[PDB]
Amino acid sequence: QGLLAGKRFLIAGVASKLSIAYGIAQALHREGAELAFTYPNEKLKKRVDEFAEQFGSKLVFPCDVAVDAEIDNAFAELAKHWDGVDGVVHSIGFAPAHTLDGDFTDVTDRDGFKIAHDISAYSFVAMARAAKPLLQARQGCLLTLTYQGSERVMPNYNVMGMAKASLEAGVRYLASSLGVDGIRVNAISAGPIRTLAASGIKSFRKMLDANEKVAPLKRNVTIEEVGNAALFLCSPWASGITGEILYVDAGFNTVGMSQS
Ligand SMILES: NC(=O)c1ccc[n+]([C@@H]2O[C@H](COP(=O)([O-])OP(=O)(O)OC[C@H]3O[C@@H](n4cnc5c(N)ncnc54)[C@H](O)[C@@H]3O)[C@@H](O)[C@H]2O)c1
Ligand SMILES: Oc1cc(Cl)ccc1Oc1ccc(Cl)cc1Cl
Repeated sequence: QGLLAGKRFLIAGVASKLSIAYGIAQALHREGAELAFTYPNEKLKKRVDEFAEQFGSKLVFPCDVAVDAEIDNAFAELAKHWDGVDGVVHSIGFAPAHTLDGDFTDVTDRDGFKIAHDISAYSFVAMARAAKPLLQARQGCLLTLTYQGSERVMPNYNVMGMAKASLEAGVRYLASSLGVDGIRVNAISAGPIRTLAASGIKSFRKMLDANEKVAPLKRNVTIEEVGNAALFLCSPWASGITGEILYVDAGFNTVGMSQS
């Protein structure tokens, strides 16, 4: 029971055992954390129930982040079980499919823009607000996930690149707001990983192949590697670290073009 013994974390974002949020769950659990989970809808409820049970948790709450009331209620229900929280992991993204398929200028309509930012960036700030009393109780941390398409153009990432740039600025604004309470706020910028959301971005196979060919370690990263980095940033070993975007991409972001 070894780095996170006695600590409690809420995990939002598990869709399958392939999910980044699932590899994060696995790493925190391996070092002693007790876990709670959210689900976005009725259909997902059944799967998240099973996954939680696998980590030895009966703490499973609805949280569609489009709805203020569900965010608020998720943390209200959580506080009936836990008197404080050591961490909240936000591993959630969405944009309507059409926004990610085609020319950016033509396909980025108002509502598609609205939804991508609302789900993928606003929701982190809303979760942080709702979590604040429970995080204050234990000087808990916040963690979210981002992608380098915020800083450089990636094919068909499109408005998700805007929303991720917004999320990363949020990580800094949150860190400054919550830091006085000892609440650290960080993000991992992961390399491409084959998840359910990944199927559904048409350029994903090309991104995954480019990352394998170009990254200094010449291979793709895993949810275990992302989970392990998440474990570090959620632990006391990262007590000097806040507002940080940690790249877990095998060094890809550092290369301008590989040797041919
Ligand atoms: N897989 C990758 O290559 C990759 C790389 C870098 C960053 N990311 C980011 O990692 C995070 C995790 O995604 P993933 O790749 O694990 O995909 P995933 O499909 O496993 O997870 C996406 C999750 O978002 C949740 N979600 C979507 N809309 C929601 C709503 N309204 N309310 C609550 N939850 C909602 C989904 O239910 C799902 O659980 C996302 O922010 C994604 O942008 C992914
Ligand atoms: O951000 C991501 C980056 C990569 Cl390379 C792969 C998957 C990603 O995650 C998503 C991409 C599109 C949608 Cl609609 C929702 C999510 Cl969660």
